[PDB]
Amino acid sequence: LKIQFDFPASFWTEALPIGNGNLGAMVFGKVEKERIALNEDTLWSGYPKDWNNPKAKEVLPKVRELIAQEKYEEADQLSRDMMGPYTQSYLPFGDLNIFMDHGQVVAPHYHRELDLSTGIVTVTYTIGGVQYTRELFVTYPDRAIVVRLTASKEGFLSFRAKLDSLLRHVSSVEHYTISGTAPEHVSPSYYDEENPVRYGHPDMSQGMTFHGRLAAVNEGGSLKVDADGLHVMGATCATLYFSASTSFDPSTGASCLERDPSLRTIETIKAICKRGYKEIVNRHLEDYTKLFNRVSLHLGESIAPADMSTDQRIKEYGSRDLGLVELLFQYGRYLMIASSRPGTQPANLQGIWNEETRAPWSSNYTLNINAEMNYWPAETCNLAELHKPLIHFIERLAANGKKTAEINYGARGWVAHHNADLWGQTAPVGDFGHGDPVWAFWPMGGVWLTQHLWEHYTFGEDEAYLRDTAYPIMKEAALFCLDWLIENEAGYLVTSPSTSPEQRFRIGEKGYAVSSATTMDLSLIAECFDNCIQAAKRLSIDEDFVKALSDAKQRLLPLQIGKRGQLQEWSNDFEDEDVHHRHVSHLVGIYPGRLITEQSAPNLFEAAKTSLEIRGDEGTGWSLGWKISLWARFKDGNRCERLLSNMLTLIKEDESMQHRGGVYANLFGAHPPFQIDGNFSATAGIAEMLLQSHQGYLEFLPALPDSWKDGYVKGLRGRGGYEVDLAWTNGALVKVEIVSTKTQTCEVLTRISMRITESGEEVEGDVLDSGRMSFQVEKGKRYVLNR
Amino acid sequence: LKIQFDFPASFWTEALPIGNGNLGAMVFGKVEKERIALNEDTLWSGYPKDWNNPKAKEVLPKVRELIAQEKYEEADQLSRDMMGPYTQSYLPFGDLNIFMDHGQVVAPHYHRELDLSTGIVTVTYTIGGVQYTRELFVTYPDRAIVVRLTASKEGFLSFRAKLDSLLRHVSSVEHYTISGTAPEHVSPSYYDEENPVRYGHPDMSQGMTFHGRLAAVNEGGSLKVDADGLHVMGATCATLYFSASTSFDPSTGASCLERDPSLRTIETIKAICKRGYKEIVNRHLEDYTKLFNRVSLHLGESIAPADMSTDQRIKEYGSRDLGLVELLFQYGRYLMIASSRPGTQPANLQGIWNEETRAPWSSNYTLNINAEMNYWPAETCNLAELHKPLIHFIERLAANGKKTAEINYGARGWVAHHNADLWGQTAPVGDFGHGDPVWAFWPMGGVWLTQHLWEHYTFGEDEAYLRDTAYPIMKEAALFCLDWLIENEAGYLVTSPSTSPEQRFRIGEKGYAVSSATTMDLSLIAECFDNCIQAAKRLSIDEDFVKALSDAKQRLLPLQIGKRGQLQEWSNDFEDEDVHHRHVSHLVGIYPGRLITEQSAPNLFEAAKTSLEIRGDEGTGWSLGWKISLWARFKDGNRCERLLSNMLTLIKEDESMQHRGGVYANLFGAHPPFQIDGNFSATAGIAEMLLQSHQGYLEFLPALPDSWKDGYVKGLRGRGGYEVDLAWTNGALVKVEIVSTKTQTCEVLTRISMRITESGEEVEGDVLDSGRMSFQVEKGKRYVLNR
Repeated sequence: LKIQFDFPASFWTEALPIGNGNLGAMVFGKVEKERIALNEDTLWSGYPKDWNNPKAKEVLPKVRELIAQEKYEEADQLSRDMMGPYTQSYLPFGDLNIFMDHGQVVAPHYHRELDLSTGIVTVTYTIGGVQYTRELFVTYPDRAIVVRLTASKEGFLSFRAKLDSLLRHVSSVEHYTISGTAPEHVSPSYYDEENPVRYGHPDMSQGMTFHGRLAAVNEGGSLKVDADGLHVMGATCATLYFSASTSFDPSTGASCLERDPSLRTIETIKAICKRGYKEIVNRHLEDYTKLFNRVSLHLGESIAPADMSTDQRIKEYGSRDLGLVELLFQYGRYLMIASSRPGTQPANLQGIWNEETRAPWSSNYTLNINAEMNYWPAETCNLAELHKPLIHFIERLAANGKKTAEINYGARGWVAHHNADLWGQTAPVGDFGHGDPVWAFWPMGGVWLTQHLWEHYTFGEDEAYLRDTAYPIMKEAALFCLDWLIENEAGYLVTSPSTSPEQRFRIGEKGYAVSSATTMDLSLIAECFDNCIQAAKRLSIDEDFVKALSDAKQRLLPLQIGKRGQLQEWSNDFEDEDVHHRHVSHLVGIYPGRLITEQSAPNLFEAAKTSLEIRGDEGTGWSLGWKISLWARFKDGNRCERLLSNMLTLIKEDESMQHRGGVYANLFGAHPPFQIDGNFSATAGIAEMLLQSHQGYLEFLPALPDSWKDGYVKGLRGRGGYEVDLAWTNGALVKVEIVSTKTQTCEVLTRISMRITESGEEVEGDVLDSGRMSFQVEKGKRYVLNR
Repeated sequence: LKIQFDFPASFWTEALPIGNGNLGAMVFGKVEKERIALNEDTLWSGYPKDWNNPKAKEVLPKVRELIAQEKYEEADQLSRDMMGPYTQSYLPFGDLNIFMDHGQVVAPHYHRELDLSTGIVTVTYTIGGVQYTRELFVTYPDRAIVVRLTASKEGFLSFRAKLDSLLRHVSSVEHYTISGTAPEHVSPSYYDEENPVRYGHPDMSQGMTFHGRLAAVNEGGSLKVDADGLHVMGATCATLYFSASTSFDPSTGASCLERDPSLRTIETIKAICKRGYKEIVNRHLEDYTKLFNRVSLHLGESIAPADMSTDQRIKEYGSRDLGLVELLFQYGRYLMIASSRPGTQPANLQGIWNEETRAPWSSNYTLNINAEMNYWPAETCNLAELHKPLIHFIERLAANGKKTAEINYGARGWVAHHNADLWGQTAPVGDFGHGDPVWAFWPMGGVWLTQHLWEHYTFGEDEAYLRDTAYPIMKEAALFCLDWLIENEAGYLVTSPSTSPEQRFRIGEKGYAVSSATTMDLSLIAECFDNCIQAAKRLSIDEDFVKALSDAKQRLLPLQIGKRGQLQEWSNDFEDEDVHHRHVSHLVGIYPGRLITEQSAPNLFEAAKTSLEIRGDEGTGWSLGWKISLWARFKDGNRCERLLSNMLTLIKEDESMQHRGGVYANLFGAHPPFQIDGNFSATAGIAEMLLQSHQGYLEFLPALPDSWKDGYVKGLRGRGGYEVDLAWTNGALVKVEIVSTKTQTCEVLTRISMRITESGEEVEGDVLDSGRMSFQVEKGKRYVLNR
């Protein structure tokens, strides 16, 4: 499993990603003047800004009146008075440049790779008979980027290394460093406002301080450091260490003056330099392996030559190379491991990798699908602890969101809208009126995120986590919903204003944004109430609160099937402004939610399928990814493969179609431009095709493509504390292994009759209603199913 | 006439070239982090090396014996003992980086251009309603690269600028500077030998020293300089000035201790900073215009939209857009003005623009076609003084070549082989045996170069130049030829060993390199003798020498027509190892030489046409350029257009075919990679299609394509001291205007009867055969010819 090339990267999307959750780098593999793009996941512009809007509360009753009177045009216009500032932006830390003294021409067979089994990037090339090798990785245990350089001939390693950055900074020197203060404001890439990048006076800025420290250890030759960088002369081998830090305090959610980044980096560099290279690399391998090796997937032998570069592989084989599908699957797990380790910030639109001052859409946390999508594979793909950064980010939003709910809406609980940043902005964006209400006015970000808090529990069954962390936040989110819901003329509970993520409805020759009770709103709120009810009972508390949520849920405006036989996206059967809109917000209840299933709502389930069909199989990287899981839920394995085929389409940096999804040379997901959400949904989608556990039973191979004849997957997790392994041959399940962390009744759905054994002895299983079979499992024991 | 793009360059071959003959720059036009690749035309690796080989003189008689015995294999092997070192390399000075503080996103309509009428690069873009403009040019009068930056709003111009380089250097600070010593050795890009880049120890190094100096003048805001570069904060307008120099002494051909680069740049910088920006620009425009406006070409209105980017223009129209053809023509003149001003070094393989440490083929002076090609348009396109740098370089070669002639061959005169560098290496390359004799052993470099010395006289007729500069060198070249020539069995004069540039001949399956008296040898020698004879007579001297050259010439082995009816490339009718070889060395007598014409050798002339036919119309950019003029001499305008069409093929930097000629996005010629010879041949070829004067008469429209129905050209020069203007309509010459700097008899050849008038009065003309007509012209007067 490698992403490789026989040529150095020319474009950032051809570079190789490495990271330890906090520090990130993109390796180009250039022969002479190497560039290693750097990132520190807390490096953002700004500080906690006054984002709430009291005027929102003032106009709320009027906008609702307008909506009730179907004066959508006036309602959309007035909603521009219920907005807030655009969030801040994720900044590019800088570059690590290494100038080799041997020229840029090499002998044939140049090679660079990222090995997903080791998380190590290797670069090799030869000049005049002398072989040079490079090993680069970002170690979590020793908190640093490591670059190991070697020459096959003694004394043939000479270079100059130094840091640089697009951000205002000052450099200085036994280490080479850079430091400064982040800008206090950066306008989103799409908002062409005057003075897009603003630095405060270096004496009073509220921007966070940052610091980068580069050190080197030479084996042979000499080493010196001056204004021009680190100079290694006549060595044979050398190791470069880089550490970065900021004044951002994850506990307060704000910059802290008492936090000195230069002291943190020097502490980090001094520590790593005391360990030998082999020790450092081995500590990294052991750390990485414990997470990566939890899951093993095999869909068959790869039909592509082993020497082929990944870009040619994608273009010439696509999803036809089952080895490429496996690589894609594991790439998602790899990227989560390298961008979302506990204690670090959750992966943003670009994980942690970004080279642009004004990155696309601020490279922030987009809460109307993208941020959530980033974590869809956390639980199922056995990276549960990697969900923590989001969980803790949600705790912060819950804290900030309480004030937003109070000020903008006069409601209890907490709310979050469609965009959030490092600071945890919970108020809507749109710079108080500039943004389009179809996407700017959306108060369901918090309601959606509660699902992640809950899923962390459904998968791990940790009562303490639920009681002390999850439930409290989930409950507060539900309270806000109880206040956000209002009775309509008919007496049903609805939301108003209400929008369906980025999709306008049309009447006549016009398109409108806001109306009342969109299907996403109703689905998300219903799901939140359900999860809260389940949580409360599990904890045997809030008997009355449960009643209130039950009554409210019962009073929600019922979902509807439109004249096209499709699940209606709005409370009225309006015409879509775009029948192929990339978002499928009204299907959130099918996936990632579980509100609507063939069992729970047969007619709504089928109608949802019709909506998906009308929507089509095209879209951005993330849209394709969403549809993969949706169709997996619909049990259409062949359609899943088709969408998988579409995402495995080589996209280039000069792509002109704004919504042409795919992947770049380095397999990074393409919106375009680079958007990591697609990588995470591809991974989650694949798991959902092989295993599902949201309907009260473990269903095996729910959506296996007819072309995936033989294979296996080991280490997937299922709700209820289950870890599952399964294998198949000739397109049919042949063997399953289940281990539960809890003694309970296990229920499974297989298409063929299976016998159960534990320690080789038969286990009694009741073949219930359908092909569903339940049986008792004891915590820790391994149960095997055979035909 | 512009080369423009609506996008900043991502590749070097998309960047815009500017220069003043000595200082060169490639402008990318990037929005935030701008890169301006720098060059100083005397910055090369090494120093005068011990390149001659006395052993060559010892094996000369043996090799001659082996060849006579037709032991070609043993001869080729032994010729490896008659070689020398590979030349040194042209180095990349470094970069001028400008970090803007406004982010990288701009509003629609980004624009960058190189206006050939002003020699100025302009870049414009708008951010948040503020427009930023940049004007860059390299001024000859004020010896510096100038970068003018403006912002439409007060205080909105802030940036950091600094220099960097891939060469070993040290930086230091009111100006920001970098300096160092060039390596003492750089191996050619194609020679993969151990330790490709070698720097001498600083205590004894003989490499030249170099210095780059950057200064800034701000209008508004503040300015400061430190280790991080020049910092302009809150200004409105600013001008950056860059100057570079080396210890290379052009008069001695070697580095000079007394020539302090740092002092030369500070003098230049201090001086320019004292002048106002408007003053600086106008001095530049005045200087530039005086050279560029000498020639005007019109082939009709361009069919491409005025706002089209050049790369798209080439791709979509090619030679069909006559406007693009005009641009291609003038670009060649532009590049000569920017790369070869009096006092600077002659245009090398890449003019003066190079970013690579080990540039392709050392970006040196390749004398078996390329170097000569660079100056093909110097005379005919009215840029005679720009020929001087080549003339002076030839003077140096004649000096160094005398030692080579004596040591390697025991001959009089001087010799030059196929590769030369700044140091003026006149000895063969091939690292004493490594190189292939088919290209390494070729002692006709100087013999060919004498043609340029002579042409500077044929066109300008400066007797003092001929008597004191050209003739002495020409004669010394002929003297070498008299000694290099030996008698064969039949008593004919031949050369041995002899090679035909890069092409081997076959005998059975095997390919051989050396033989005796190749056609190029015989052609170049004869032309040299012919030119010397005509020079001696014009000077009325060396009556005895003339007879000696006349007799020798008459004893040269006659040229032959092969079994395919083709002009034989070798003295024996051998099989070609490659029927489509890119070189056409045996046709040098057709063009650029004038030895073989329909009048001088009708049968040979025809056979040469067959040879060309067999060779094909494909090839590298230079091959195509050569074929343009050859077909122009064959008077096949339509065929000339086919070749022109072939060169106007957009090539991209990832072109896999090593010999696919064309042009890059910035109209730079493609070999590939970038090779300027193609640009110069294209310009010269086009001129040769409209006017010829090598046969004793000014022939008008000798090879006009049928598609070039109407147009005109003004400012072309003809041998004999003539400046010509001519216009045509409906495919036929309609008007000609001639001005002679010499009172003499003028002979013209028009394919249509013309009337002659001067200041109103009819001028008597005497009709001759083949459409010719002669008439008397008085120095300075303008003679107009009408149908």
